[PDB]
Amino acid sequence: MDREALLQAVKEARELAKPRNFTQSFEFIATLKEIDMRKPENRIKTEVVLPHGRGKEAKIAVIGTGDLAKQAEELGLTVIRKEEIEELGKNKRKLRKIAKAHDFFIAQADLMPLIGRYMGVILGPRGKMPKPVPANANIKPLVERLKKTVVINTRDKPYFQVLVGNEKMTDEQIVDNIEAVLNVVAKKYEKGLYHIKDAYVKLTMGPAVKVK
Repeated sequence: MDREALLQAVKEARELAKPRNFTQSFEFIATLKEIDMRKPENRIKTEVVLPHGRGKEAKIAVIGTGDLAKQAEELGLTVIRKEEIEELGKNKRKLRKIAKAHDFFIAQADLMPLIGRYMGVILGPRGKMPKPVPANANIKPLVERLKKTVVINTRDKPYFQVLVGNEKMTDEQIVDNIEAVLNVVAKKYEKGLYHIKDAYVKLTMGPAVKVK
């Protein structure tokens, strides 16, 4: 909650985890108090751009045509073209694969009824419904932000768990990310961070370490 307190949790969390054979990731967990999650406005479902990214960048796919689809192959992104929509809504083994492999989907906005009608049944249950952008939009600002974005989602339990970096970034960086996440809570409720009951940090396979 104060920075050195979090530098300490981060520090300790790295210390307590047995090195396994892969780069673990850091999760931040917080439980809330005195907020009624039966009121739907009290729930959090927000996107945070983390100041230093996630560890490994979010894979983005672009559904569109024209220059939207040229800008997407110039930035190195998966392009699903207008002619493929129907072909993917009928081949659900493939579609399922594509939804597993990408974190975010951006789509030419006028194509959102087709997308909805053919891919919506797989993309919407997984929270992967595309973001619409005008057909003539500049997408590099958006692609830059989304490569560093995480979604905080409580649903109706009073707690959340977010990715904030990985074992290859510095403690200082993990705490700056964690602060970007605490700033969403600070602005959601009137009393702000008064509502954080307990905060924990933890590696992929490492025990949770309560902050303080």
